[PDB]
Amino acid sequence: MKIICNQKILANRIGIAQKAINGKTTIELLKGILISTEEGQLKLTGYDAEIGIETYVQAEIIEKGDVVVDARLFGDIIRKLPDSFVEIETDSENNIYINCVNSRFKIKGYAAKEFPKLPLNEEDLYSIPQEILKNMIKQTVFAISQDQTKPVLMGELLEIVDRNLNLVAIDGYRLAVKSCSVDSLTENIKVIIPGKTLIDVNSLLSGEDNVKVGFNEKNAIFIINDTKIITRLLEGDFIDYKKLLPREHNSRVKLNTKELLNSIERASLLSQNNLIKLSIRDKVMAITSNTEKGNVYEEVEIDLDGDYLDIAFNSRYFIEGLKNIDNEEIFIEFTTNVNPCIIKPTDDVNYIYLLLPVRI
Amino acid sequence: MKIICNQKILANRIGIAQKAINGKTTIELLKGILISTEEGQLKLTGYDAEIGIETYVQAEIIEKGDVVVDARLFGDIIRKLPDSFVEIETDSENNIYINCVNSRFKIKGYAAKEFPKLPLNEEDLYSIPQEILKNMIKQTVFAISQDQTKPVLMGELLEIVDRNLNLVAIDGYRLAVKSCSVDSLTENIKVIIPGKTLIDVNSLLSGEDNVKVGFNEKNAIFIINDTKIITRLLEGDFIDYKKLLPREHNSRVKLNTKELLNSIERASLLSQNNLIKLSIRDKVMAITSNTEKGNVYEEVEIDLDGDYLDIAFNSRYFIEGLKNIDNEEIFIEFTTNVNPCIIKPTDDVNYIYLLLPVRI
Repeated sequence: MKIICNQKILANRIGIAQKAINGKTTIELLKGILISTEEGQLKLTGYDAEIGIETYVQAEIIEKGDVVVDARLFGDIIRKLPDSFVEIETDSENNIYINCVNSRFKIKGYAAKEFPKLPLNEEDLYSIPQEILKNMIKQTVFAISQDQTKPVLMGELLEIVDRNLNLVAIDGYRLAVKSCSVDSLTENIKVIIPGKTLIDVNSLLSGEDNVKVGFNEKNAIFIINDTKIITRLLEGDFIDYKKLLPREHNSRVKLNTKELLNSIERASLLSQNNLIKLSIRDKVMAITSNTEKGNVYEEVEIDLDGDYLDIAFNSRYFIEGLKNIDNEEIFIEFTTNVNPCIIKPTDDVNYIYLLLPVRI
Repeated sequence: MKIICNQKILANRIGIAQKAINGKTTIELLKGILISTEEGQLKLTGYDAEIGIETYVQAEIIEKGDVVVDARLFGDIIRKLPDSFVEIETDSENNIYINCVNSRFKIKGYAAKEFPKLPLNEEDLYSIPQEILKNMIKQTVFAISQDQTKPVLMGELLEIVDRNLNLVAIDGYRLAVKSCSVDSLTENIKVIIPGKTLIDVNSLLSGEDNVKVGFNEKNAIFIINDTKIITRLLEGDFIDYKKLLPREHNSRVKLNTKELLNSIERASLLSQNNLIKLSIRDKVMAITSNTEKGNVYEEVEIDLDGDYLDIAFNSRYFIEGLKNIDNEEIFIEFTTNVNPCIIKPTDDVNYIYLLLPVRI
C-alpha cells in the first residue's frame, strides 16, 4: 500500500472511525482501524459488534492495498503532524511508514484478512435534515435508562408513522419525545437504537445538509456526507409510551425556561434524593428545599391557568430536562401531586418532557 | 452580623479564600471560611497549617460580627446568584441567611470563636512586579520533586542575593532557575516555600501591579492588592544547586523552541522510561526513538558550535521544560553523553533549565 493525503483531513477522519472502536473489545484486531484503498480515496473502518463506521479520505493512490493499524496510535501520530501532505506506505511485513515534512515513523501494522465486512440499500435510504435529527437526539437521549437490567430502555425508539418521525427516550421516571414531520419518510418504521450509539451519531452530524437513513431487521444505517454508520438494533418491545401521556390537566403554567432552571439549580444545592418542591400559585411559582443543611426559597414569575398545586420532584431529572430546551418559554401541565407534569415549549408543538413527581 | 455586598465580588473573593481550604483537614472548622466585618469591608479567611489567606469584600456593614460558613457550600451558592446585591445575615444560632433578588437561603453557620488567628510586618515588605514573580513560578515549579520522601525538594528555594531574586526548583534529574534583578530587594534572604503553595500564589497574581513580599523564620507573606497569603516555610537545607552548573560546554546549539517541542512530542509517542535520543550534527539535530512498537526519526534545523554528539533523555522532562519557554529560540549547551544539557533562551539571560541524560 502507498498513498498520499492531507494531514488535517486524515486526522479528522481518524476521529470519525475512532467512534466505533471499543477499547474493551475481546477481539484484538478490532482495536485497529482498517485502512483500504479504493479510487482517489482511502477508506477508514472502525468496527464493534454494536457499531461500524466507514469514512473516506481523499488521497493519491500510488499503490493499492490495505492494512490494519492501532486506532489510538494512528490518531495520536496524525494529530501531531503539521498541516501538510502525509505519505503512508506498507511493506510485506505490514509495517506502516508515515512520512510528513520532517517526520518519519515506522510502526507495526496487521493483515486485513480477518477484519469484519460491514453489513446494504441506498434505494431504501431516506433523507432527513441533519439539524432535525441532531435536535431530536439532543433533546431525548439524556432520558434513557441507565439501568443495565433494562437494556431495551437504554435504547431510544425511532418511529416513522405517516411521515412523522419520533424519537423517544424513557427510563421509568421521565419520558422525552421529539417529533418532526418529514415528507421523504413515506414508509412506516419502528426500531430501537442504543442511545450510546445515537450519541455517536449526533457527534457526526453537523447541522447542514441531510443524513440518509435506512433500516433492516438487524441494523440502522446513517449516511452523513461520505461517512456510513451502521448501528445494531435492540431487539424487544418498547414501552407503550403513548398511554402515559395524560388526556387532561388541572393546571398549566407559562414561564421563562432559564429562570426555572436557575432556580431549580439553586434549590438543589441543598438537597444533594435531590428533592425540590414546586408551589404553584397565581403569578408566582415557589421552588423550595429543606434539608438539615438548610432551606432555599426561590420565586419564579408564572402565568397560571387552573388549580393551585404543591408537588415534589427529583431536581436532577428536572434540570436535565430544562438544560436541553433552548426555547425562551415553556408551558408545564399538571394534574395532582402524584401524577406527572408535562413540559412543552410555547413555540414548539413537537416536544414533550414528561416527569413523575416524588410522593412525599 | 448583617452586610450587603456585590455578588460578583463576593464570588471572586470566595474563590480566593477557597485556595487555603484543605478538604482533607482533620479540623472540622477549617473546612469553613471565616466571614468577619471590619469597615466598609467584609473579610474572608481560609486557613490551613500550610497556608492562610485573607481577602476583602467591599460591603455595607449594617451590623458587625463574624461567622464561619462551609467554604464549599458558600461558594456554590454565591456562584449561582445573579449579578446583584447579596445580603448576608446571622442569627444568634449562627444560621446564615443569604438573600439576593428572588433567592432566599438559610444555611448552617458556626461560631468564629475557635478560628485560627493569622500570623506581621509591612515595614519588612518588599515590592516585586507581579509579571516577574508569575513567570518565575511558572518557569520552575513544574520541576520540584514529587518524591514525598524528599519534602524539601517539594519546595522551591527563593533567594535574594544583592538585589537579585532567584527561584529554584530541583528534583535530582532536572534543575530550573529563574532570576530577576529587583532594586527594592535590598536585603539578602534565603527560604524554601512548598511549590504547591507557590502554585496557589501564582493563580492569585494577575500580571499588573506589584506583589509585596515578606519573610520571617517560619513564614513567607504575599500581599496582592487586598489579599494576604501566608505560607509556612519548609525547614532544612536546600541542595547547593550552583555547584551543578557546568563551567564549560563542548557543544552549543541554537534552535526554534516549538520546533524542538513538537519533534520531542512526536518522538515520545512511541516511547511511552520515555526515552528519546538527540543526534547533534551540523545544521540538523535528529530526534529518534526505537521501541518494539516502532521508530520515529524527526529532524530539526540547528546552528551548531562544537562537537557532534549523541545523547539520550527522558522525553517528559524535556517536554515539560520546552512547554514553559515562550521564547522563540533557545541555546542548548552540552558536554558528554553522561553530563546534563543546559537550556538557555537566546533572548533571556535570566533562565536556566538543566537536565541529566539517561545513560543508555
